[PDB]
Amino acid sequence: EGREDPQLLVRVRGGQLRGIRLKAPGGPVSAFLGIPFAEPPVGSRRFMPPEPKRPWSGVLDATTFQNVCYQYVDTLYPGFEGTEMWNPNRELSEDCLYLNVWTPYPRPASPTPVLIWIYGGGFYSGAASLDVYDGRFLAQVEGAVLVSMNYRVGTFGFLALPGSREAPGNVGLLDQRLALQWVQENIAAFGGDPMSVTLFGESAGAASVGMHILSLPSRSLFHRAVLQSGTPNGPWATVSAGEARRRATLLARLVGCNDTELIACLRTRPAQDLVDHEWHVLPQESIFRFSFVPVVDGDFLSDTPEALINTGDFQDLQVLVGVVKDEGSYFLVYGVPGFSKDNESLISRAQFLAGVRIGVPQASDLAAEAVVLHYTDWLHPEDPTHLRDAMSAVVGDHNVVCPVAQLAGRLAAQGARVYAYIFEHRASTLTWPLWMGVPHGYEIEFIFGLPLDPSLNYTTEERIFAQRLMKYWTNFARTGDPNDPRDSKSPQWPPYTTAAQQYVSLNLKPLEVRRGLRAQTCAFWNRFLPKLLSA
Ligand SMILES: *[C@@H]1O[C@H](CO)[C@@H](O)[C@H](O)[C@H]1NC(C)=O
Repeated sequence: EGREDPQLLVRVRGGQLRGIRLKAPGGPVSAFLGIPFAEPPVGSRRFMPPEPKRPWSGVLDATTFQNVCYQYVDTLYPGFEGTEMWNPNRELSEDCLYLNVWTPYPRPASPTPVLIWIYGGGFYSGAASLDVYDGRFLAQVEGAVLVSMNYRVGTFGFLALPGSREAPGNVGLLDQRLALQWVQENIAAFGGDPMSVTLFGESAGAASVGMHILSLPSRSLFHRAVLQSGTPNGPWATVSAGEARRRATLLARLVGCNDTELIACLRTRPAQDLVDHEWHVLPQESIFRFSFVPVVDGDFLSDTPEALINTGDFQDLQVLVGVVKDEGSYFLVYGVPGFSKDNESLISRAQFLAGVRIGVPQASDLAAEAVVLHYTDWLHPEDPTHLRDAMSAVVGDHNVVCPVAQLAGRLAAQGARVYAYIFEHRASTLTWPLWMGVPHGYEIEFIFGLPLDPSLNYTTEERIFAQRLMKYWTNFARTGDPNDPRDSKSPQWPPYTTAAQQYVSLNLKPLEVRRGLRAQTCAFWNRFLPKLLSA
């Protein structure tokens, strides 16, 4: 050093970092990318909990994103922006436990509230380095310290022989926790305030946040929580220990493999082989189900998320939760016959009944027929447009909207402060067909302020809207209240309560307050359907 920018040199517990001055629309930001927070979980460490990164010597270069965690790469529509935007954008490697930090430039004078992002991707994919997770805008415009971490996905992250020592399960969650521990120790070096840490994440990221809420050792590592379109409760986010043992041993079989001896064999297999058989272990033909997810181990998760949210004390928790308008539409093109991005996907009644079996893969015959009876419009039981949209609603309600409703309700009744939204604006830049409405994942680019980047072709109202959303998120991070303390001209966002069940709509128009999160339909999923199983 000597000739470098004095603002880009920071020391953390493991050593010295050189970061990069990045250009945002309104000015420069400080970025520190690819900071290792753990020892590479490679070789004999595959399936194992992470061990903290051992200090390095010299100045670590922290100017580029690091490796993406080894993962299945989507090929449903080869070349299409709508799918490619979620695909890995750095080399795939099992050496992938690195995190990223964005701060104002120069770094702030007084300690600033910290936002930690946890990406989604079904627990089998994702990366903190995607364009949609770019922290530069929240750093520059709102003055936030933003952190995001890579965590292990798929088998490397979640394959479990529950009870064993060599594959205890949930290690992807432990990667996340270690990075939360890293923020507590080191964030003040960047001007971040470890006493004001908000977790936010979407889909499996949202479930991840919820699990930290429900896991006591994580509780002291953060203060507030945002869950976007996902929940630790519901049919996809967790598996029983039994079911995890079943899938782990079947995958072992498929690649040619006493728990110790089985795992030791699995550790000799190349990463890609594990990826190649990942999808072959699911009990039924299904959508919105993923092979290796968090396990109810009686350790990280002391009981089922359902049980923990029902009985927990959520005294001093502030939580922001919400959904997009059309949660289910996306998932339909990944294995319900009849559905495609390339046509209107108008379907027949038969195709609808088939889709319900695939979308509610755990339903008995009676339960499926109940789902079908509930979602059929009996004035027009054969109308293809309605059946198409009913199929989407079924998948969206079952996997996201009613899990969220359950979560908001239980948390509110047990002392938490809950704000609830539905996001209803479809990006003008969206490449998915119009029938998919406002699909799952497509609020993220707005929360992160991409529309602020003039080169991205968003409309002027979209720019203003993104700024509104950024204000909401960062106000909530600061105070546990999304509303502006000054701005009483703009309409208020009431807390969600069990008596009033209030939530807001997020679109180009000013906030509108609505009541009941799909209240009738969710009573079906959350109250009736379980009992059509206790029989
Ligand atoms: C749309 O595309 C899929 C796959 O090519 C096809 O099976 C489906 O029937 C199509 N819808 C119609 C009737 O155009």
